[PDB]
Amino acid sequence: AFEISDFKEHAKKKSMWAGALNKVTISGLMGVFTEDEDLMALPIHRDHCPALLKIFDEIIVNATDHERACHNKTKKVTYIKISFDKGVFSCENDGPGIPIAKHEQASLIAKRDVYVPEVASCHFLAGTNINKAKDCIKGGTNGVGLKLAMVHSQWAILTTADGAQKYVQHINQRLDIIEPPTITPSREMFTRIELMPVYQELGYAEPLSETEQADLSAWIYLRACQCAAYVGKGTTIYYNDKPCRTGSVMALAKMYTLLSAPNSTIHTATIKADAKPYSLHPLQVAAVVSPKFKKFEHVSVINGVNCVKGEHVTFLKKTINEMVVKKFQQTITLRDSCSNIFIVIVGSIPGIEWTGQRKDELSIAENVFKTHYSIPSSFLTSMTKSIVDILLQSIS
Amino acid sequence: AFEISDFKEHAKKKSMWAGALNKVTISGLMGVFTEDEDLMALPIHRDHCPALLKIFDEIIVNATDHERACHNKTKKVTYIKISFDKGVFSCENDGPGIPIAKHEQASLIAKRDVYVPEVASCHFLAGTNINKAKDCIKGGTNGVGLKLAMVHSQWAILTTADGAQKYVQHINQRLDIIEPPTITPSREMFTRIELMPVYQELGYAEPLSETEQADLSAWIYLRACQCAAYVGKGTTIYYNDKPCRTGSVMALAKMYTLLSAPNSTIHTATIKADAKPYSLHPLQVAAVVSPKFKKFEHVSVINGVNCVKGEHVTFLKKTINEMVVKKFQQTITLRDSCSNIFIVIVGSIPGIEWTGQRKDELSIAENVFKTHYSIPSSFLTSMTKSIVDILLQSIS
Ligand SMILES: Nc1ncnc2c1ncn2[C@@H]1O[C@H](COP(=O)(O)OP(=O)(O)O)[C@@H](O)[C@H]1O
Ligand SMILES: Nc1ncnc2c1ncn2[C@@H]1O[C@H](COP(=O)(O)OP(=O)(O)O)[C@@H](O)[C@H]1O
Repeated sequence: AFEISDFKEHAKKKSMWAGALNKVTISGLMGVFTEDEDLMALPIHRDHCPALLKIFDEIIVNATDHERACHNKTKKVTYIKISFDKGVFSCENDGPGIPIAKHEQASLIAKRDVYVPEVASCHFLAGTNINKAKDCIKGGTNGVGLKLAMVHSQWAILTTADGAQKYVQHINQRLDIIEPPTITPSREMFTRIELMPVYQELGYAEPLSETEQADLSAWIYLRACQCAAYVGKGTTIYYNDKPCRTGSVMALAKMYTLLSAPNSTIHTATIKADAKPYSLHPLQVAAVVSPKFKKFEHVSVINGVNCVKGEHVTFLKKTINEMVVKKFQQTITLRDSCSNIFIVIVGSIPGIEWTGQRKDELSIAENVFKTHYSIPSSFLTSMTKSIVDILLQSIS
Repeated sequence: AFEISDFKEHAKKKSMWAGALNKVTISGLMGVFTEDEDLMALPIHRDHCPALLKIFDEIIVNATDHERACHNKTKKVTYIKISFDKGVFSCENDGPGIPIAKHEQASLIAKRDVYVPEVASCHFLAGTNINKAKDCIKGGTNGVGLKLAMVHSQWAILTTADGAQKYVQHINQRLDIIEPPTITPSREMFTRIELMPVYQELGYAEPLSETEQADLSAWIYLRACQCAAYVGKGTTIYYNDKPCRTGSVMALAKMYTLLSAPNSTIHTATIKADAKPYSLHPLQVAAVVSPKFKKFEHVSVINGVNCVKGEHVTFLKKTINEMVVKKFQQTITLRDSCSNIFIVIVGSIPGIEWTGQRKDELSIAENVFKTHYSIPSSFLTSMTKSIVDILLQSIS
């Protein structure tokens, strides 16, 4: 009755690692769909497997982490190329590869030669963020993300090149089969992850049905677009070799409001702080205010992660509400004030935590914002004007 | 740069296991405070450490799981006794103890004698729920909760008795020191966990400040009260030897609305399903509708867990909204409809998953509810009456 699991078997069975391991209703699930030349972010009203979307997310975030790590180095990440076709998922970045070197600790443990990329891909609780600096703005921390991808893959190929050498390793059958790597001379420099998920075990058809394929493609496309607003100005994001043309919070904002409120006004702000480390990390905001928005809604990309809850949002909500209360009273709750707002927040916040491995919710003291950050008054004033206009109509 | 962690060190560093490992703002944090003979559930507007509250929760849920496991057995759980004093936390339940027996697998691994309760308390990814039945309604699943308690304890004592024997083991210094157990003859039968958290490392004063102590006590008290509404009718919950007098969703409802809306009307429902396993697990609901409630709010206790998000809520929201739309239109969005509702939902739901180890959000297909459950019409009608009254006032 009292059983002992290993990581591998536990990760295949337990929702704690990446969420539900079958299809469920995911609140606010969205994808990108192409209408003509327009990108449109649209709700996907079908159940999907959270753990499946997470494995994609884990590799995408590994790539955006490498971009942040290299942005102030000589050798940079210039591209992240994400592909999805015939059920196969791939993510490729340039910049320095994963070190092609024996890992001593790992080699002693396994009583054989294990190289760093094998530890990166097959060893649980392992990576370069195990001792994360209080100021680190990478999403990486747990040393788990890539191994979960592997464990939810029927086959996987890791390829990395360090400018001197190339390293190819096959990991198959949910991490049960770790093939010895193939190492050859090379002057290329990149890292590619390629895999086929265990769709059947995760509640999908094999191969994917038409709707499953279209939903997943739309979802991944939108994550790529979110990634492209986050990443530094020297990096291009591709989805199936097409550049993602959403390098700004404005572009995201329009894409999410194209159907609901086209030809609308976009309030913008860069939210800054005076003290390091916060002062290194401005937050870009775009917001739309429309009477045909039903409730408050936000899209957050923080430290490369598409989280759905955090005090960063609350900070904007309350600040806006305070002003909207005043200006309304003069002219004539936190929900009344904000139910017509759709807002996009993109940037880095150092020293945050999370509520789980999935990073759906960031964890922080509200007072970080009160103490350190100010929202430009022009943005507050603009938003208050538009909100109050709408409040004066319904009354009238 | 590429480090390998063990569970122990990882759990002390990483928010994925139990949430933030320092004080942060916790949305909707509440405690129970005594005003005269009245219990009052009140907001705690100070930052607290989520991981700290979780370790309490993990042991409390282990006890409520044992109550569910034994409720249809001959030897039952008749009490759960929760204590908090001088910083020391304890939880004691009767009913069958944890087996006082050598664990063979664990003994081979450690190359010595390890008994089951040591595996229960010190071995990660281990327990009786590793292979959880599709119909299991226990919160337990990960085989991690008790080990996290231990890892966040400067000292801990596990005591269990199986009617023939008693077993006492000390686990100290964040699970670094596992003392050999003391086994003696006994005819008692129970399990007690007693521990002192590492408050300093989690961002509290040592000892606790006045406000820290009062906040934590209020929080634990309220979790005990939540536990008492959940547990079977043969079980009494105690907090510091005082019975928690909240054995019904009505009592919870009043306790949460005593300050905001005393002497108010409580709409009640038992939500049932025709098909097993759902039909075994009725959901008890109490709701209050008041104009001086600012937004929609719920309190959920599901499978013994105080989760803050799930489709169970959404099911009630939408069903209520549909009716409120109709009845309003006749007389003359999902937010308008529901912003005056405060609702309590308590019961078991089989075969759910979660978004993380913390179990803040349950994961399920919305269609489970549409397919299997019906909300009694009298309750829907009552709620619609009260909601529409309030909608006709603001207009007027
Ligand atoms: N695309 C990549 N480029 C460079 N290094 C990578 C890449 N993907 C993964 N890594 C390395 O592999 C380690 C293990 O990855 P993962 O298990 O996802 O852990 P983490 O929590 O650090 O993201 C990372 O910490 C990083 O050092
Ligand atoms: N109070 C208790 N009474 C009986 N058994 C218990 C109790 N607390 C813990 N256990 C046992 O110890 C195991 C390990 O506990 P834990 O690590 O919390 O795992 P789980 O995820 O199963 O709750 C449980 O699965 C259960 O079998």
